[PDB]
Order: sequence, then C-alpha cells, then structure tokens
Amino acid sequence: AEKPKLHYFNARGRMESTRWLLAAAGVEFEEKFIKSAEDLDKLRNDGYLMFQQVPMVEIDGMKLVQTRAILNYIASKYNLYGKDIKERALIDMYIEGIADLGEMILLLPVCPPEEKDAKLALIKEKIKNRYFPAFEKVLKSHGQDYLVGNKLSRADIHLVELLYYVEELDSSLISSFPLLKALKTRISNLPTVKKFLQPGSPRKPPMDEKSLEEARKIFRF
Amino acid sequence: KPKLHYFNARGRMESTRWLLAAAGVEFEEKFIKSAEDLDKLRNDGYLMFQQVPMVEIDGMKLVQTRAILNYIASKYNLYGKDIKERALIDMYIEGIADLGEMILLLPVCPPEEKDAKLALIKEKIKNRYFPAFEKVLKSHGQDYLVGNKLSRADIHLVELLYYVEELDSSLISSFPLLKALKTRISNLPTVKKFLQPGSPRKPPMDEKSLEEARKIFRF
Ligand SMILES: CCCCCCSC[C@H](NC(=O)CC[C@H]([NH3+])C(=O)O)C(=O)NCC(=O)O
Ligand SMILES: CCCCCCSC[C@H](NC(=O)CC[C@H]([NH3+])C(=O)O)C(=O)NCC(=O)O
Repeated sequence: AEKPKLHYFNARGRMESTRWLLAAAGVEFEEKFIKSAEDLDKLRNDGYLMFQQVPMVEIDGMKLVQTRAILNYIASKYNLYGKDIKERALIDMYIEGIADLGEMILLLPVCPPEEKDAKLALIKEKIKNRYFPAFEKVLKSHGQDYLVGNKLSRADIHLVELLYYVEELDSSLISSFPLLKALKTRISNLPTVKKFLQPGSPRKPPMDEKSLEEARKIFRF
Repeated sequence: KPKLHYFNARGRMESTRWLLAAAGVEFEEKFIKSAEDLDKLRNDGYLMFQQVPMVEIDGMKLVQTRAILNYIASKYNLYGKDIKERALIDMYIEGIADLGEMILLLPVCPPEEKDAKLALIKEKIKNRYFPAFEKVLKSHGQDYLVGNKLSRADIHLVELLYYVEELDSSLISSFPLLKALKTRISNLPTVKKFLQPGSPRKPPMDEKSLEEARKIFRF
C-alpha cells in the first residue's frame, strides 16, 4: 500500500545502512530530508520521534526509531535475517562487529584534530588485525558465497557496505583478504545492489565538511 | 548451563545476567581476572573479535552483547509474539541501551569532563527517556510494556531504573507508572530472587574494579 518513508538529513549518517538494506531487498522507499533544526523540531513537536531523534522510518503503520529496530524489522520482513534462532545468532554476532567498526569510521570526522590521526591509525590496525581476519575466517570456514546459511542475508549487505567505506579510507586494507574481495564483487553484482551502486540511486556520498556542518546545525552539536 | 565469560563486574555482561535470571535460567560464570586470562580465551579461539562478553550456550560461543541477548530473549519467549512486537521491543530497548551506555562509561570519562557528563545524563533521563517510557505505559494501561505480557523490554528497563536510582533517587519521582513497573517486576519470583543478597547480581563498579578492567582490557 504505502512505501516506507525515511526521515533523516541528506547524508549517509545513521540512515545509510537502512538505505542499503531496503535497496538490496528490492523495496522502493521515499525520503523526507530534514534541512534544519526547525525541521527536526517539527518532527519532535508532531509526536513522531519516540526519543526525539532520527533516523525514523514510517513502515507498516509504525513510526520506528532506533537504527537497529528499523533494520531488524526490515531484515525479518524480507527474509534477510536467517532461517532460525541460531542463524540469527550468527548474523547478529557478525553484524555487531560490523557495527562496532562502522561506528568508529562514522564518528572519526567528529574527533578533535589532535586526536584524529591516532584514531584513524587505530581503526586501520583493527581492520587489518581484528575485523577483516574474523570475516575472512568465516568465509573460509565454509567456502560458500554468503556469510550465513548459504544464502543472502543482511550480514552480507552490511559487510559489503562497510567494505566500500574501508576502501575509501585505504584501498590497501582489503588486499590480503581474497575472500572478502570476492564477496564484495558478488554482492555488488546482485541486480538490486548493482542498481543501488549506479548513479542516481538513493545511495549517499561521503560526508564532506559542509554536510558535517549541516549536521551540527540540525542536531545541535 | 550457559557459561558467562567476563570479569567479576557489571559492565557489558550484567544485562545478560538479569535476562537469564528473569527467565529462570541457571547459569555459570567463568571470571577473567587478568590480561593473561583474556589472552588465553583469545588464543584458544573462543572470541570472534577477541572481546568479551562471550556466552557458551547451546553449542555456540556467542560474542557481542546484542547477539547474546537476542538469542536468549527469543529462546525463552521474551521477545514478543511477532515481528511487529519485536519492533516495539527493539525500539524501546535501544533507547534503554543508549542511556545505559552513557552511565556505563561515566567512570571512564576524563575527570575534567565527568561533572558535565553526569549532569547531561540526569537531564536526558528527566526530559527524554523517562517521559518516553511513561508515555508508552500510559498509552495502554497494561502491566507490561509490550503485548500485555512479560518481555525483555520490561526487564532491561527495570534494570536501568535501579541504576538511575543509584545515581539520583529523585529522578523517577515524577514518573508514577515507571515506579509501579519497577515494583511489579521486582516482585516476580525470578527477579525477586535475583535482587536478593548473594545472587549473581553485581555491584556498582568501584575504583578498584575499574583498575582491574583497565589491566584486563588494556585501556
Ligand atoms: C559526524 C556526525 C554524524 C551525525 C550522526 C548523528 S544521527 C542524529 C542523532 N540520532 C541519534 O544519535 C540516534 C542514535 C540511536 N542509537 C539510533 O541508532 O537511531 C539525532 O537525532 N541527534 C539529536 C539529539 O540527540 O537530540
Ligand atoms: C566502564 C568500564 C567498561 C568495561 C569494559 C568494556 S567490556 C570489555 C571489552 N568488550 C567490548 O568492548 C565488547 C563490545 C561489543 N560491542 C559488545 O557489546 O559485546 C573488551 O573485550 N575489550 C578488549 C579489547 O577490545 O581488546
């Protein structure tokens, strides 16, 4: 009946992984872009935001806030969350590691300049020594095209999204991880993901200084 | 019995202790006491991302707080009846997590920042989080946050109410429905037993325990 409506500002931020997941699922959606603090205050005043924050997604008659609530619902609805409780446990473990690394990268620009260089270095070492080894190992354990259940899940989508951001950081980091490289390609070639990667999709560019400034004005930080 | 791998402290394992206890599930704990203990877990292949919490349950070695909790909640029927009830539960408990994270990390803030960050936490409790949960309870008038049945949401929220009480017992005072929930949940036989002295419930982290954390986790 009604397309999901995504409420956020015009940036990756905390809404991009939802854009990826919906697109991967073949689900069309609309976006309503917040451009100012007054836009956000209006959502607040209208009663639309349980904790007075965005992301918020209107879907199936609900007003869902909190990134993980949104993604868990969409993943379940479009059978991207595994086939039983144990596969969901594997998915969750994998994607919370992805979330942890993703949060580090997300927040980097918001670091004090005297700290940013150490923090980036630390992110690169965790990538090389902690996270990419863990995911490579999963893929090597079973030899399958997907992380869990030998079928596409949200885990594959969330990890490939992150591989795109790590490439932006440093395209060398993935070089010693052939299986991750192969996953990136395979997933990128799925027709829904290929369309999402093409120009003109809702996929968002890296956040530049001006966008970061808009964020500070809109969310008041 | 599930086996919980963590240090002898609340930290990131306490919400799992609460949820297991609430569900009536007996568990065992293996306490890490040194960096060397953590290193053995890592070396033995027990930790996917070289971190704890880790829980051995039903043949899996599960890391990541949320993976552990989601598995336990589904297994013991504390995650609602369908994906829409799960959506409500998830939205509520991620709000709880956000607030919980601020309180958890308070002892680690630089000392020159701690005064400001406590005051911010009290402000958000008063003006953002407790209003939101009081609003949910008032909206339906039922004893439980979701589905008129006990769920993980009630348990995680009441755990947080105890920590907020530790911070400032006045913060809940204008929120009568949250007070009632706290009482009700605390009186359920499993939660009551967990709240009594000598249970696996952990105390507030003191300075000695925070020094142990730092040695163990090398920060
Ligand atoms: C470099 C900057 C990156 C910008 C990302 C910030 S997202 C906007 C922020 N929303 C949250 O922090 C939501 C956190 C919540 N845990 C979620 O995951 O949905 C907001 O509404 N803030 C308003 C408020 O909290 O009052
Ligand atoms: C106020 C004190 C806070 C208590 C310490 C934090 S918990 C121990 C820490 N584990 C994590 O940070 C796990 C985060 C993960 N997202 C989860 O929720 O499980 C660890 O293993 N760290 C070792 C490392 O990462 O190498």
